[PDB]
Amino acid sequence: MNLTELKNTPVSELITLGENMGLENLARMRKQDIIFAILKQHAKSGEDIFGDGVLEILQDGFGFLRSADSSYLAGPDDIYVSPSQIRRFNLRTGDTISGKIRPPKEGERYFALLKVNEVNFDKPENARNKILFENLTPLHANSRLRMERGNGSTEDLTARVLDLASPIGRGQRGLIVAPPKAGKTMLLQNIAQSIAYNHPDCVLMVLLIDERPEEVTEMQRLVKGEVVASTFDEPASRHVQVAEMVIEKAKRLVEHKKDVIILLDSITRLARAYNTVVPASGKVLTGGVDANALHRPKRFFGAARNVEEGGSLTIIATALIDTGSKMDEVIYEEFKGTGNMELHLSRKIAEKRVFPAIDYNRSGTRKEELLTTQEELQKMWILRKIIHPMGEIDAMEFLINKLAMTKTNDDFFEMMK
Amino acid sequence: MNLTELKNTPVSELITLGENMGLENLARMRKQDIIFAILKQHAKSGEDIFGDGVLEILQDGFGFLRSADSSYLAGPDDIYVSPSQIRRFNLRTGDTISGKIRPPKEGERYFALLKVNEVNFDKPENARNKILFENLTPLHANSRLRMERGNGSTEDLTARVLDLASPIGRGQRGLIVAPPKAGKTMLLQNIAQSIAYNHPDCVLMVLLIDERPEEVTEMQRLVKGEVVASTFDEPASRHVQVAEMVIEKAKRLVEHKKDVIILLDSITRLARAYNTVVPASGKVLTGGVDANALHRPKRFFGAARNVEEGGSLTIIATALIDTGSKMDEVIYEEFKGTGNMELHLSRKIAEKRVFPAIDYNRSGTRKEELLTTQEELQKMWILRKIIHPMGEIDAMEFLINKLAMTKTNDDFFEMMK
Ligand SMILES: Nc1ncnc2c1ncn2[C@@H]1O[C@H](COP(=O)(O)OP(=O)(O)O)[C@@H](O)[C@H]1O
Ligand SMILES: Nc1ncnc2c1ncn2[C@@H]1O[C@H](COP(=O)(O)OP(=O)(O)O)[C@@H](O)[C@H]1O
Ligand code: BEF
Ligand code: BEF
Ligand SMILES: [Mg+2]
Ligand SMILES: [Mg+2]
Repeated sequence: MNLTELKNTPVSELITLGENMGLENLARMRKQDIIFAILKQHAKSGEDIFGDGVLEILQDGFGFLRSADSSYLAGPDDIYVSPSQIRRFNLRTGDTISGKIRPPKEGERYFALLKVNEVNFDKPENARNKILFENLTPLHANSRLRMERGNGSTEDLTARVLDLASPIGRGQRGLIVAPPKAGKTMLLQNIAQSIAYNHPDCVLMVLLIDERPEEVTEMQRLVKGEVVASTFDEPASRHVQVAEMVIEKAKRLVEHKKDVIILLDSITRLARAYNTVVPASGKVLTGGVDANALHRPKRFFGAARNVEEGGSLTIIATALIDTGSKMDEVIYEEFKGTGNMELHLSRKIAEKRVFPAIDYNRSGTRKEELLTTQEELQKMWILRKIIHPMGEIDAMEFLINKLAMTKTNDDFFEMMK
Repeated sequence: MNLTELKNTPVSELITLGENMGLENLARMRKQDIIFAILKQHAKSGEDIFGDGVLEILQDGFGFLRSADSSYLAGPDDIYVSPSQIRRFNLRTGDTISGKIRPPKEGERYFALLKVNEVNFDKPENARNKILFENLTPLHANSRLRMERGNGSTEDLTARVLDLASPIGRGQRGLIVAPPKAGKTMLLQNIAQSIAYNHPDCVLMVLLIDERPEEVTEMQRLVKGEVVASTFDEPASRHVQVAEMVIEKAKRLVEHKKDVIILLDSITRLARAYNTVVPASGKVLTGGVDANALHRPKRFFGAARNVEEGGSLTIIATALIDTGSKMDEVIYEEFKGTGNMELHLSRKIAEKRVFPAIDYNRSGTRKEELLTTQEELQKMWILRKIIHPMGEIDAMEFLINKLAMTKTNDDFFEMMK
């Protein structure tokens, strides 16, 4: 008796099971209400019920166990967590809790937690003694997260160009700067697919705030990982809540020496949401940005770091420029002094239908020698010195024509000499 | 005895009928008052009266049935809908209701609804069980909505250029960016005529907010569809109300697997109206735009989506640029990074009296391979690569001179090779 197991079951089988259990007509009923009635009827027989979810401690002291399939939205099937157990096990926002639950009695509206069985997918004896995320020693990117497929596919050209322009390692904090209508969607899809193919052990999390739902359901059915999104039909409060829950879960996972990867596509939208939810202080800067509005996105971005004791946190955010709004322009670069990695995309190259439209000149990675060998770094330096004199479109055409001849970049580097 | 039937009748015949029924002199009376008196006299004999309209639920709990011929304006002949029936049939704003009505008794001012016969042009048993619009899975444009006439007319050149620049499919969410005095009116007229000619099965709705009455009555007598407009003589409150009613009706139609097409021509004017009706919060951004003013137009724009279960919602809004106001430059923009189709028009080409004055270079459609075949996409790519080096005016002249030689674009593509 698990909550996620009943959530994954279809509607027809749940209706059939409820009709066999002998309850009210479930055809004219919601799936969540059907599951609730089935759990009630199964607990009336004396059997136990189990559930799971991410903890969201409220300001009063209690909390609930949000579900991932609903993008951490307030649902009727949330498991109530008393503050006594929180104080007894030192629980915090983001801790994954899995234990026995019971249906609400007369006068209650949510399931109660009796005994916790597993904390953060581990024993509670290992979670009671742990080092906080704020005390971990940061470090630079040491492990190399190669994005090249290696299967010789035609779509691998984007990953090869990305590796030649800006290699990505564990704990990297980069930025994907690109004007609208440049190809950010396809680039993010390719990055997510390459991450899921090359490094399936890492925890991939794609955050899409204030996006077109069709794109949400497309990304959810395309990438092999977790997708937490919030369409534009929701207020900025839900955006802030989702961002906080995601970053808290990422911190709790990193605290257990896990490799978390966050592919953010709405850093600008997140900053707009934070500027909308912040109370007015009577002081407005140039472009309509509050003085204390960028602090929360600043911390959300700076949360990414590489841990020496174990694990890492990678955050790749895509910033929006040339959107016609001065607020986004002020945000983007305020954040430019940030992202230890900038991958610029050119609109002029995208208009020529030359995919990918990557600005190789302005791209780059700091401390790239820690992720590449000596000969590889020398070859990349020679390639950059050869590409720099040529124009952007000409350099892109040259790179595409030279990478189409071979499958691996090593052969291209060997033929360049 | 139908309301719309009496509304379509002329004034002279209604006056004659009222004089034959033996009532007060109807020559010095309004047509609506004449219809009201005729309905009263016909109901005094014991016969039944029927009406219809779009439901507009008020904040208190009751509602009225607005009429389409009055642009959903508050009229004396609105049918009152009690909240009891709303609670009994789960009615919402936008549901088309058609049932028996009765004249108001002593102390009443509006017609009452006794029994509902048809809901959303369908049986109530099919409307009681339905999936909300917020739960439908979005998708990209799959079905091709070809705009080419095919009759070899001289006006078909605009549709041919539009198809070669940006093909339109079901569920598309585009933008027509053009400075003033460019030819937006003729272009919108041609688009509406091509939609009514090629795809007469789709529900066409043209929304004109804050425009001149002459243009309104011109569009109403030119296109073959529904025209809901609101001239500048009305406050922004009526603009917001009309936009809400139109989008709610569109959502209710899409919920019944219908293909709705909305040709918006005032996205900038709608954003200005929303910025005017929003209460001041003491925080003004660059250009005079409120922080929470663009949220409602953002949702109105993002409502457009393609449904996998059935139906679609297409919204083609025309944004205004270079109007001398910085608010529109932020308002029209901020919207640039939202849609997935931009059809730019050049003022320099319009000054040369070269119609249509379309910027073929900056135009385009994302995921265009889902609406065109392989050979068609290759021919469009070759045409774009040939047109790109030439200047805007030169490319437009070349395209016009090459399309004037033949009737179909297939012959042009075959002759280009
Ligand atoms: N690698 C690519 N190959 C082919 N087309 C692409 C590629 N990247 C982008 N595009 C085109 O650009 C359009 C928009 O790209 P997108 O990633 O949505 O840009 P952004 O996210 O910056 O708005 C897509 O619909 C696609 O047709
Ligand atoms: N396809 C066309 N053919 C001929 N003239 C046109 C065409 N499109 C626009 N025009 C001219 O431009 C004028 C204004 O066009 P309009 O569509 O009103 O531009 P906008 O809507 O951008 O203000 C029209 O009065 C018309 O004379
Ligand atoms: F319009 Be893109 F997604 F920035
Ligand atoms: F003056 Be146009 F209608 F933008
Ligand atoms: Mg995008
Ligand atoms: Mg116009």
